[PDB]
Amino acid sequence: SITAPEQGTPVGGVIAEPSAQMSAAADMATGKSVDSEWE
Amino acid sequence: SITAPEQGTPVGGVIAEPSAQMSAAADMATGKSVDSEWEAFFSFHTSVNWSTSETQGKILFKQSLGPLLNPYLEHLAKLYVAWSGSIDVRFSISGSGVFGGKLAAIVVPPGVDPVQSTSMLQYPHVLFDARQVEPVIFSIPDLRSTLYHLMSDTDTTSLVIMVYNDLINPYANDSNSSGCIVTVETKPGADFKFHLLKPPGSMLTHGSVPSDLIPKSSSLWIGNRHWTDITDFVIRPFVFQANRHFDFNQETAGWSTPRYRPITITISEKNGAKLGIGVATDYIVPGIPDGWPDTTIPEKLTPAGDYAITNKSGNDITTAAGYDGADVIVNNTNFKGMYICGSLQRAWGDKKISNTAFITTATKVDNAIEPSNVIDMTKIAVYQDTHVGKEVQTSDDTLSLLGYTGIGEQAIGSDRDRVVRISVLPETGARGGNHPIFYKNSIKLGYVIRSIDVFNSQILHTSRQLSLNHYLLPPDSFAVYRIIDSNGSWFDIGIDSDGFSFVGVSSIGKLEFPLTASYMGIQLAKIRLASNIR
Amino acid sequence: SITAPEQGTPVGGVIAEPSAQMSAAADMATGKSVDSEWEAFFSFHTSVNWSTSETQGKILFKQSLGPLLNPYLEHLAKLYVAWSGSIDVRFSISGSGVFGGKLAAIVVPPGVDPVQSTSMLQYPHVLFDARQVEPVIFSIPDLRSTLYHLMSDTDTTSLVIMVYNDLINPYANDSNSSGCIVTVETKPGADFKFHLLKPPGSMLTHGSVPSDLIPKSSSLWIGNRHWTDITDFVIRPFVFQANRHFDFNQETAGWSTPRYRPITITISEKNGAKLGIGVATDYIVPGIPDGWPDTTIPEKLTPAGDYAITNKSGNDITTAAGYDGADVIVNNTNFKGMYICGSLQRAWGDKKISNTAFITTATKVDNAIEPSNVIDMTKIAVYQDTHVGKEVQTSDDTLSLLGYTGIGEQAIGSDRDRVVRISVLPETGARGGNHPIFYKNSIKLGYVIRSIDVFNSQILHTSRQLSLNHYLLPPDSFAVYRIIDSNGSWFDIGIDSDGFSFVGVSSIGKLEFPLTASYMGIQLAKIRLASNIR
Amino acid sequence: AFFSFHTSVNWSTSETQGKILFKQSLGPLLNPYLEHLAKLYVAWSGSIDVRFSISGSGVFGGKLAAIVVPPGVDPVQSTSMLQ
Ligand SMILES: [K+]
Ligand SMILES: [K+]
Repeated sequence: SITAPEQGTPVGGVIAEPSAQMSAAADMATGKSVDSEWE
Repeated sequence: SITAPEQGTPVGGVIAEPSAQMSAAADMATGKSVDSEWEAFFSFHTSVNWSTSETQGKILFKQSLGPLLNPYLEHLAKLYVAWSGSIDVRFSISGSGVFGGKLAAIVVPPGVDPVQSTSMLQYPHVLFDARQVEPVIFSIPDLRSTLYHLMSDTDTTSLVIMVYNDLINPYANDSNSSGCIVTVETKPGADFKFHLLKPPGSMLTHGSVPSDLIPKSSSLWIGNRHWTDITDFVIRPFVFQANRHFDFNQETAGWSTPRYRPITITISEKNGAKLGIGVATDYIVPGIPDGWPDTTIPEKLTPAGDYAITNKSGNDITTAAGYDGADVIVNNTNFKGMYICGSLQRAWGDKKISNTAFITTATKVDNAIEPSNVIDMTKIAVYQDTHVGKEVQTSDDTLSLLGYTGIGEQAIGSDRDRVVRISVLPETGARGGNHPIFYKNSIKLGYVIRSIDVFNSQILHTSRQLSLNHYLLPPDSFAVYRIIDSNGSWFDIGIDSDGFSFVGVSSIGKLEFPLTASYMGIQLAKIRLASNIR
Repeated sequence: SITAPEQGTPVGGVIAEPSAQMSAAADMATGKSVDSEWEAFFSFHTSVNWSTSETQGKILFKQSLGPLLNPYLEHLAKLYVAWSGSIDVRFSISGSGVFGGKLAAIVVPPGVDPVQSTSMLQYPHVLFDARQVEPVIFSIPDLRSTLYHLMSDTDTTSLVIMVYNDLINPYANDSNSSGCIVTVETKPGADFKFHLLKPPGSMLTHGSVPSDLIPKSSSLWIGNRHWTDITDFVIRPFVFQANRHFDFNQETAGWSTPRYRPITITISEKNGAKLGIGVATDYIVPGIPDGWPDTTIPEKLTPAGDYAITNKSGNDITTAAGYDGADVIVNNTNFKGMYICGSLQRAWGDKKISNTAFITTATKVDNAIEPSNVIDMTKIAVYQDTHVGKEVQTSDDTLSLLGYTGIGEQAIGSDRDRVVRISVLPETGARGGNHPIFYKNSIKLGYVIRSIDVFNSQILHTSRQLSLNHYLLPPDSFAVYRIIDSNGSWFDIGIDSDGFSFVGVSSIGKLEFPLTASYMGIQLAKIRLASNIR
Repeated sequence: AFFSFHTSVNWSTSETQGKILFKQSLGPLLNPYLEHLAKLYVAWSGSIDVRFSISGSGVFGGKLAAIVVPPGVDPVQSTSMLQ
C-alpha cells in the first residue's frame, strides 16, 4: 500500500547497465575530491 | 602457390596494432553483451482490435511462418538464400483484468486455407482469457518435408487466433470501438538459422511493406481525381473509381497515371467546328490521353454559346444573393456537365490568341454530343474556338484539368452510371463490419464563385507508390493506417489490395482537420477497425 | 504486472515443438556450423592497374577505415549506429619473376590528406615486390580520439599504396608500355564490433543520410522551374535560382513550394483594363502567390494585341520552313516575355469563355510595364482580357504555367539581370575542378509549335525532400550520386549543402536518356568527380 | 538518496497506441536539485533513476511501454520504436 520515499520496483537499465569501470574513467581525467571543490 | 579465402602473410598495422584493451572500452561505454541482439527480445508486429461484435468462429490473427515476422531477420534474409527453424510470437490483451472473453490459439500444419468456422476448433486448441496477467508465447515450430526452406516458400506452418467466448464490456458504444487490442510480438527462437550465404548483387529487394502509402500530414494529401487538397472523409457503402485506382498488383482499369500534368492533343477541324475529337499525343492506352478525366455529360446537348443559369425557372441572375436566394437552379446552358481546362491553343500561322476549352467524354453526332461512358478513341470531346475559317487547322493543344461547369449539381463521383470506365468499374461494398469511404476534395465551378464537392477513392500519393513498388499483402487483409484529428480523437483506416480505403465507424462528422497519420500494422480484412471520437 | 523484453509464460507448440534433431539436418546439408561468415573470408573492394608510365611517388590506392570496405558490413550498419575496431585489407599481385619494382604501403593517421610525393615516404613504410607470391594483409588499426565512432565519421585512419620504385619490363622498349595489376580485398578483422542498436524507423537527430534526393529512374524527374521532364544536362560556370532552391537547412530565399498546382489570385480591373495587378491568395510569403514563376520581361513593352514575328523586314513565318529556315525570329510581338496561364477568370456577370492570360514581374506605368528583377506585392502582372466594361469587375482567377512567349531568346535562366530574386540570389561558381550544372527542360511556346529550352537548378524531388527531411552534409563535402545511361557511359554528380549540383567534367555530349541514378557516398568538394564517357 | 518530483501528465482516454507521454534526454534537468547545481559545473557523468505512480489504484485498465533509446537518434510518435 504505502510507498516510501525510495520505494519502487527496479527493472533498471533495459539495454545496458550503469557500469563502474567507466565512471572512474571520467574521474581520472578530471580529478576529484570528497564531493566538493569549494573547500 | 594456392591461397585460400583467408590465407595471406601478415605484417600488421605498422605504426600500431589493434589493441583489445581499446575495443573493450567501447563495450565499456555501451552494455554490449553479444551480437545478434534480436535473438534475445521481442519486436512489435501488429495490433488487432476485438470489438463486441466478433462472434466466435471468427478469426483475428493469421500469419504464416517466416522471417518477415521480425524485421531484423527481414534485413538479413537478403544475405542468405535459405532459412530454417522456429519462431516465438508473443501475445498480450488490452483491458487489464477488466474484461471477459477467452481466445483460442491454433497452429495448423502446412497446406491449408483456414476457415472462420468452429470446425477449426475440432483440433487441439489452446485458450487464454482476457484477464491475462503474464503475456503468452506460442512457440511456432517449422514443420516441413524438405531439409531447408527458401525465402519464397509459403507452404509452412501458420498460427491463428480465433474467438472462443465473445467479450464483455459495458464501457463501449455501437459507433466507436475503443478498447480491446491484441498486440502481437515475435522473436526468432533458438533453433532459427539462416542458410546458404549469397553475395550482394544479388540483393533482390522484394518484401516492400506498407509504410509510405500515406504521408504523416494532411497538407500533402490530394485526391487522385482532382488536384485540390482534402478537407473531409466521406462514407458510402459502395465505392467506385477507375481513372487512377491502383491495386497492389500494380495495375488498374485506368487509362491514366498518377501525375497531374496537362494533356496534349492535336485537334483538327474543317470549317468552323468548335468541337472535335481530341486525339492522343501521350498515352499508356492507345487512343486515350493520360490524365484524362471520367465524368460524362448528363444529357444530349448542342454546345453553341455562353454560360446561363436561371433561378425559379422564371428569371436570370448574376449575383450571390440571387444565387443563394433561389428556389432552385436550372442551368439553361449548352455545355453543362463539362470542364474548364486551360488550352494554350497553338497552331501554325494562327494569331487570335488562345481561348478556354471544355471537355468530356461523349459520342459526337454531327453537331452535338450524347453521354457514353465506355471510352474509346472516338468519345473524346472539346469545345474550344481555335479560330477555324474554311480550312483544316492542325491545331496542337495542351490542356490541364482546372474546373467544372455543371452548376446545380452538388457532388461528383456519386452517380456511377455517369462514370467513365473502359469496360470494367472497380467497386466494393461493406466488409466485416467495415465500410468504404471517399476523400472529399473541393473543386472550381466556372462562371460562379462557389465550389462543389468531389468524391475520391485514393490519395494520389497512395496511388503513385502502388504504381511502382511491389507492396505485400494477402487478399483478405488491410495495410492499416491511423488518423488523429487535432482534437485528440482518432480513427483507423484500412487499405485492401484493390486500393479502396475502408473504415470501421458509422460516422465522422466535423473534426479538427490539421491532422496526422501513422502505421500500426496489418489487420485481417473481415474485422471492425478501431476508433474514438470526441 | 511488470513485464520485461523477454518475459512471458511459455506454452510451446501445441502439436509439436522445435525438434533440434531436425535443424542439424539443415546444417548437415550445408556447411552451416558458424554464423558471421564475413569475419572469416575476404571480399573484393576494388582493383588497380600499375604500369611503367605511372612514375615514382604516385598514389594508387587510398581508402579510409570504415564499415563500407566490406559490403556485408555496409548492409548491417543500417541496423546500428556505431562501430569500433580494425579492418584487414588483403593485397595480391602476380608479376612475371623477370619484372622488378618495389611497392610501398603506409597506414597514415587521421586528420591528414595524403600527397603524391616522396615526402610521404619520410615515414614508416612497408615495401613489397612485384615478384611477391603470397598475398599480404596490412591490418588497419583504429586510431581514434573517442571511445567509438558513428557512421558519419570520416576523420579516421587510412591506407595508401605508392610506387616506391617503378616497374621494369627489361624486354620492353620504352615506347610500348606494359603493366601488372593489383587486386584488393578486405575482411572485418577481429576487434570489429558495431554498437548502439537503432530502433527503426528512427530519425537520426543530426539528420539522415541523403540517398533519396534523386529518384533512380528518369521518368520521375522534373525540374524546379517548369514541370516538363528532364532530357539533358547543361554545364555553366555560374548557376543561380531562388524559386524552389531548398538547401539542407530546409529553407531558401524564394517564395514558392515544390508543387505545380494552379495559382489562385484576384484582380480588380475597372474600365477596359486587360491587365491589372494580381494579389496573393495562397502563399508562404505575404503578397506573393505560391508557385509563381521567376522571370522578368526582357524590356519595357505595351501589352496590346496578338502575336508578331518577322524574318528581318519583314516576311512573317506562318509555317515550319520559314521558321526553321529563318535567320532571326526577332519577335515584334507586344506581350513578349510572359507565360500563358490557362485562365479560369470567373466573376459575376462575365458570361464569357474565359480568355487566356499572360504574366510577369514588373511595375505598371499606367498602360505598360517596366522590367524589375525583384518581386514585391506589386510587381505581379497580368494580361488576360477579363471582359471589362467600366462596370468594375473584381474577378477571381486561377492559372497554370504552360509555355513561354519570348521567342528566339536563349534558354531561360541564363540571365541574372532578368531572374526574380527577392533580396538574395542563391548562387555558386565552381569548386575545385568540379563544375556546376543546370538541368534542361523543354518548355512550350505559344504561336510557333516548336519548343524552347529551360534551365533548372534541381529536380523537383531533390527539392521536395529538402523542404522536409533534415540531412547531414558538411559544407565542404558532396552527396555523390552516380549516373548510368542505357549504354554504360557514367559520370558522378555532386550536390552541395546549398543544393546546387556539381560535376567533374567539362562536357557530356549525347546519351541514351532512359538513364538511372545510384548512391555512392560522401566525397569532399576539394576533389574532382569521376566520369567514364564513351 | 531519495526521489524528487519532476512533472505530471494526463494520460486521458483520447490517447492511443503510439502517442508519447514523456520524453526527456538525459541531464541534470530531470531533478530540480541538480539543475540548481549544474550552474556550478560544466560536466556530469552517470545514470539517473526515475519513478512513476499512476493514480489508478486498482481501477484504470491500460498499460504503457518504455524504451531507452540510444544517443544520436530522435524518436518518433509511432509503434515502430517497439521493434
Ligand atoms: K494561337
Ligand atoms: K468568365
